Amino acid sequence: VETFAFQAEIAQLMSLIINTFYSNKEIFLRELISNSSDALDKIRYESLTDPSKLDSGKELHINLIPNKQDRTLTIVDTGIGMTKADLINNLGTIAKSGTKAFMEALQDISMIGQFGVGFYSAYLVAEKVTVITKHNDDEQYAWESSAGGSFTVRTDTGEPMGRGTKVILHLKEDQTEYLEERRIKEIVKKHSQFIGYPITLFVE
Amino acid sequence: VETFAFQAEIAQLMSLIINTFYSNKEIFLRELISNSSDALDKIRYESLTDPSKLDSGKELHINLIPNKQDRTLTIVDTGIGMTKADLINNLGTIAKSGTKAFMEALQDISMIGQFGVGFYSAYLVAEKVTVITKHNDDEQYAWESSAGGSFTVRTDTGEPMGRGTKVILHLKEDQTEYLEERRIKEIVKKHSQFIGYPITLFVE
Ligand SMILES: Cc1cc(C(=O)NC2C[C@H]3CC[C@@H](C2)N3c2ccc(C(=O)NCc3ccccc3)cn2)c(C)cc1C(N)=O
Ligand SMILES: Cc1cc(C(=O)N[C@H]2C[C@H]3CC[C@@H](C2)N3c2ccc(C(=O)NCc3ccccc3)cn2)c(C)cc1C(N)=O
Repeated sequence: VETFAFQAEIAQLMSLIINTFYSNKEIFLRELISNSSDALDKIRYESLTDPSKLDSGKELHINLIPNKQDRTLTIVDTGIGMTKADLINNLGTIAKSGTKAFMEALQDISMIGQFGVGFYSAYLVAEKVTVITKHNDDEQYAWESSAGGSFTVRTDTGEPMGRGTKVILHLKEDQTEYLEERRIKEIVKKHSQFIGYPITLFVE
Repeated sequence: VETFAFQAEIAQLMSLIINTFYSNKEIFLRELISNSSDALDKIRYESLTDPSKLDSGKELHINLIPNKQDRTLTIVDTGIGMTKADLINNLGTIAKSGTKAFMEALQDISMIGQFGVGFYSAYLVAEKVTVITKHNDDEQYAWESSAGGSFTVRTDTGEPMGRGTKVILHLKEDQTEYLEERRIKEIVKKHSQFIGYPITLFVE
């Protein structure tokens, strides 16, 4: 297990998100879904030129998996995934410029999507986030952070995913509404209704 | 015809775009298409609760119209459109915040879309941009700017368009490749292939 400090601007952003009240928290799910759709576009695109890109799974979809007993909500997709270098250095699209711009605006949280840093909105509702991912060019890895300025990265030895990403939200005790069938369905209807990939809720 | 000053940060960004060399200019079309898709999502959403929103036209689509005689490329959609207030005040999601820090990041251009000011990438290729638009709640208007720090807004008495927006790019003399069928086809393929509305490229 390797532990890393966040980029300064990312540490800054995560604290602002965690330590300030924001009403319109439900947008975290829009952001996670939007990320999944983007990752699905990227693998689909690659597969046009080279169909073997889909040897790791042909299906292109997004699954929402609430678990009341674990108090986790997990957003799963069969997108391009992330390599170890992605998990350590962050994605090219997440520049300190997008971050800095956003924080200044903050001081609606929904504008977070605009700036490439939508993932961090998960920390509106979750005390810990685990990201398990498999990119065609790399091994399966787990990235995890409870915020507080650091994250971890390890090779993942669990269940194989073929290709794609699972984002596991370990929810805060006052944010269990996001585990409810009715609530998840209304959020998807309001913010993610025209996403070009099937979104399936795994009812408990 | 009313003439308005640009927001200082928008005026600065437009100067940067016009007066700086950038290589990967084709991304202007991805940005215009993205905006059209977003405008279409918006009217489609409103129609779900109120079918009469589509009295101004039920078809939800995007047209690309090269004109080699006029040296214009026109991006048309049947999306929600913009009101006169939108044309004067700008859109709520275009704010100095996303603008100011993006310029700093510059000093690839493709990062523009992820700061909510993707429209202005049109000035990479166009010496003037005319925007004709019709929203359910307003009259038809023409917005136009050749940059230099100002824009114009007037009623458009011309061809009644139903609902939606036309973005007319009056291309620079050295940017006429964007009128060629093959070039437009290839740009849509690389960047807008999975947009969830029909994109129709007109033949000349
Ligand atoms: C979704 C969409 C968005 C756009 C877009 O970005 N529209 C804009 C509003 C209009 C038309 C083009 C440009 C940006 N516009 C403006 C309008 C006003 C201003 C402005 O600076 N106004 C003065 C101001 C001063 C001080 C503070 C704020 C504004 C700048 N750009 C466009 C052009 C089309 C679509 C579409 N296909 O539906
Ligand atoms: C498209 C997509 C994007 C994301 C996402 O935004 N991923 C990130 C990469 C990983 C996993 C979560 C978070 C942001 N991550 C990181 C990684 C590194 C860092 C970081 O700060 N690293 C140190 C650093 C120091 C100095 C300069 C640059 C980096 C921050 N966030 C995720 C989690 C999933 C998807 C998806 N469904 O495919």
